[PDB]
Amino acid sequence: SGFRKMAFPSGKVEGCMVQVTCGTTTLNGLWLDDVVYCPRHVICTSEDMLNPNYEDLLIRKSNHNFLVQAGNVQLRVIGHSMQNCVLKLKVDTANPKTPKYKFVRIQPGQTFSVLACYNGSPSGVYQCAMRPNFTIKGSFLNGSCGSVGFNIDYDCVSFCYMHHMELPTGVHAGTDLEGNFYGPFVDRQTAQAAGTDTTITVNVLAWLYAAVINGDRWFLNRFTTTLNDFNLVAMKYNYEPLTQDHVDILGPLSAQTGIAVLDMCASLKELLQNGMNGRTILGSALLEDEFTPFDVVRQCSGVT
Amino acid sequence: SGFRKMAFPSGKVEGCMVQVTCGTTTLNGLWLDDVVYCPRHVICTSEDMLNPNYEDLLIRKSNHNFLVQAGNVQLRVIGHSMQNCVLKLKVDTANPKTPKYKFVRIQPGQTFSVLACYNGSPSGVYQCAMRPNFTIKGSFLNGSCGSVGFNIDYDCVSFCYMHHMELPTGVHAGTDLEGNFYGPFVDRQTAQAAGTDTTITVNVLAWLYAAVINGDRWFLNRFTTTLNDFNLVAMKYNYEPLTQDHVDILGPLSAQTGIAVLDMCASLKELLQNGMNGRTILGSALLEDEFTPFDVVRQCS
Ligand SMILES: [Mg+2]
Ligand SMILES: [Mg+2]
Repeated sequence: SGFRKMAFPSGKVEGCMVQVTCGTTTLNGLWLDDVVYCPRHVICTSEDMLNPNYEDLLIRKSNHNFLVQAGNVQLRVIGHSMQNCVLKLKVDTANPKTPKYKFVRIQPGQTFSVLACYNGSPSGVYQCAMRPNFTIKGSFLNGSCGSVGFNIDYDCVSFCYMHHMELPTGVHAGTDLEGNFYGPFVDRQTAQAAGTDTTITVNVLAWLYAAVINGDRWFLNRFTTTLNDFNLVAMKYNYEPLTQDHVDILGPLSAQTGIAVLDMCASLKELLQNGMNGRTILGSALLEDEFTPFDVVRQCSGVT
Repeated sequence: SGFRKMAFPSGKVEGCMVQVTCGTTTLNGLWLDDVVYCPRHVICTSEDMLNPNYEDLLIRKSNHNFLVQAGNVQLRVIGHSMQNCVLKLKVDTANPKTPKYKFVRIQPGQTFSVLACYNGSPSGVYQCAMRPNFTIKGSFLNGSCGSVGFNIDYDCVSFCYMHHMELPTGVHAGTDLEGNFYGPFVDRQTAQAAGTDTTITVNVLAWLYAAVINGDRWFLNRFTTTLNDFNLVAMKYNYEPLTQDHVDILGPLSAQTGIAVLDMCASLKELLQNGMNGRTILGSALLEDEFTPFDVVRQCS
């Protein structure tokens, strides 16, 4: 028993981290096969950051302007190109530690592990949820840019995120591995803010199931509700609307505990109106929304 | 910006995880050089759990009774000895992925990462602290015995914990890598109870210093306290007493923020008295005790 915010083992990703230098700017890169991926803002200076022309800045830059460091070994850049907001550096040698991988674009509410790096060296790992406003509440200091987010399916690593910048409120913004931003952000040094965040409702429900599986059952009641009744209450408290897709996804948890999703929604509806009244759930005084139903099943219902 | 509970990258440890089998029991082992370390209870059957005579069980075993598997490769056991509650299986092939390592015995309040494994295969990594009652609030299912706890300092992996059992209250007990248990626990199925868990005070103080560094000042007050008066109040809230050692340890954070340890102690005293009042500190509605003074400096500098 027990329940923790668990990250995927990072070993397959650690062997892909490199340091990328251009001028007085050092950030992290992802070395897969003979290509190194990093944020395109590495070619920028303090001047060409307020209004940068990346198209103009890349044509004047040459291969020798990129210092790629894989641990102690130096990698010779034999080409470069841009794909949206990511820079692709073609290198002379293929990464022997390249795992089985794929580039995936995740949806808000989904979770992933982040390997936080500084100068190409992995220093920490933590579990994340993509917020409904398209930001991530991570922990990043300067030099973390180009740190990646991933999920492990079986032997296949799926890269879903690359860090680009921090927003003034402390939240973080980035792209998928094809350079497409998550959210209405630009990779320019300008005033930009995230939209209003909302609670990922289906994730809170999965967590209430994990609590029931671990012996915390005080919030259960005899009552049931409907999707229409629940959503009207949820929208008032800044919660994501619950769809029938969300209900079907909670199925294996509903079957294993003996508490139907609509039965559990009445407990959640009761917690939103009345509060937690001095009590905790899984050692938390706030409703947790950074565990998906799959995370709960993988951690509890199954060994892996 | 941002404050997250972070674990160490588990890569160096993943390459050391193996699967050990004795009879019908399968658990995890730690493969370093030509030795596989694992919980000694792997040699027990159903009727051996209440009162096992390990010396008796081990003498009846030969090397070919232990099946060691590193992925798809079978490892040949050429020797076996017991050291406290850990079994040491000498194998013929040394681990090429052996990192630079040390075995360290930690004290309550110290944090470490746990690589949870099943059938010699890594499943997940998480960060936790050694509770003052010598248990860990981990996340383990059946078959996770042999999963290890570690810290990484530069290129060096410090192995500090090996998982042996879950206590009836849901908490976890284990040994250091020399087989000595943390706490008054034994590897027997008899009724064992962990002492009362208390809050790690020095860790909550370090976390209040991190909140001040990240801008949060709402909980500060114009009061200062004596160490004796603080401990008299804290004991009533199930908080560990603070010692002069804890005060010296907090020195760098005190000098960095300009807030004396006993002045931050008086703010903690008021938080215990009033509650959060709806407010949060570093995104939390409870006082956090699983970040050490060393972890706060490492993440906020
Ligand atoms: Mg109900
Ligand atoms: Mg004060």
